[PDB]
Amino acid sequence: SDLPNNCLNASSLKCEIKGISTYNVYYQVENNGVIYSCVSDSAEGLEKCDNSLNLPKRFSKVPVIPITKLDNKRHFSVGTKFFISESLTQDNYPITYNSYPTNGTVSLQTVKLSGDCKITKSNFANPYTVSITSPEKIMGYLIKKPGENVEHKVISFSGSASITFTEEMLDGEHNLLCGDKSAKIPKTN
Amino acid sequence: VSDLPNNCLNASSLKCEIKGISTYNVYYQVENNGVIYSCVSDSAEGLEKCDNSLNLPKRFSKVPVIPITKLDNKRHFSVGTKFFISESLTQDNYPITYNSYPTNGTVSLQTVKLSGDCKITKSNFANPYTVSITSPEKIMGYLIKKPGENVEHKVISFSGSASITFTEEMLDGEHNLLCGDKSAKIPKTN
Ligand SMILES: *[C@@H]1O[C@H](CO)[C@@H](O)[C@H](O)[C@H]1NC(C)=O
Ligand SMILES: *[C@@H]1O[C@H](CO)[C@@H](O)[C@H](O)[C@H]1NC(C)=O
Ligand SMILES: *[C@@H]1O[C@H](CO)[C@@H](O)[C@H](O)[C@H]1NC(C)=O
Ligand SMILES: *[C@@H]1O[C@H](CO)[C@@H](O)[C@H](O)[C@H]1NC(C)=O
Repeated sequence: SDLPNNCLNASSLKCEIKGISTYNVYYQVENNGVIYSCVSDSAEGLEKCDNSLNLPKRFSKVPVIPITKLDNKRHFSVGTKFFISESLTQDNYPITYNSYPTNGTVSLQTVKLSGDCKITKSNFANPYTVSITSPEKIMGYLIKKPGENVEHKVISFSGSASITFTEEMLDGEHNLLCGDKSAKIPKTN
Repeated sequence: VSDLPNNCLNASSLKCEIKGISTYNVYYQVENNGVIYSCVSDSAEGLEKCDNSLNLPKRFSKVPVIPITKLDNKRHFSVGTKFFISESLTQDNYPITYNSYPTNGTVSLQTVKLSGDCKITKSNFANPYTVSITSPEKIMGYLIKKPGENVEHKVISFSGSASITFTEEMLDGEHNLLCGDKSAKIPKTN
């Protein structure tokens, strides 16, 4: 069969997850001798798969893209995700990515939020409240001091949302990441 | 030794082996003194005496480019392959210098698409089939490509603004104007 019709019956057939990232899972399955490598953004039906212990109930579906400038990582990182990459030894295996089949290998890269998100200053609430709006179905934001471990703090929102800043965020170091954007949260005493 | 990029840049004197060559960077490892340094660079200079240097490009293109995330858009936006640094699935990372910047991740090769800010506009002068691309970046690329066409090493780099006159062979409905983060279908016309 085709992997994108075979990698979905994980519950049915013997499966084994190989890697759990911040935003998708890499698992394979065995259907009558054949082995099917594949990656998905949905944890539905991967509990009878071997190595499911650290699997989250849900995977954040925000828009994410790999980070290419290694300096930007400490500031823009919001976790890791799995991606299809070309094999260096010219031996790509067949792997299905989010129900899309292709030949390649699987690699885990650090990622950053991406997409169109507009960040304005609110008027209804206190001076430390902002209004983030995005045209895409689901957009992620994250308040992060550069170098913090807050990979699961990525909040998702459809349409618009509002964020009142807390005092611990109000030092000049914290930055608001929303898709392609990064705004400094001003220091105010 | 503590500063890794120095042995990386001194490959011409050391024993270097090219481990891979993409469309825009080269992956090579050097051994200064019984210690192997893994390395990725965009300058083919100093690697000619490395092993597996036969297909080394004369020079590499500097146009901004990023990995293709939606594998369905690969056939359309592909501009070649480029090496990037990633993490190890077995959690066995090893130090690697990327464009003179040192880190502990592993090396991956990924089909890549043009990126950057590029503005496509009508020329309003001369031939009707003439368009103008505008980019504020120092370096920006553009490439007329048939969804599928193998035009990897034929991407034109333009600083500031540039103008391109559509050839008649390119004026069928099977061609896109690729420039930075933008793609625009050229018209099937006669
Ligand atoms: C289980 O796999 C079958 C192929 O046998 C495919 O139709 C589908 O992905 C799964 N079942 C259903 C009812 O969708
Ligand atoms: C993998 O490559 C083979 C040829 O080597 C090709 O026939 C096959 O279609 C490719 N896999 C997919 C999912 O297209
Ligand atoms: C590169 O190698 C030379 C020896 O040829 C050595 O002096 C040093 O490691 C490098 N060159 C410098 C630092 O000028
Ligand atoms: C990561 O690499 C740097 C230099 O490449 C090194 O200083 C550091 O110790 C490495 N990390 C670990 C956990 O060893």
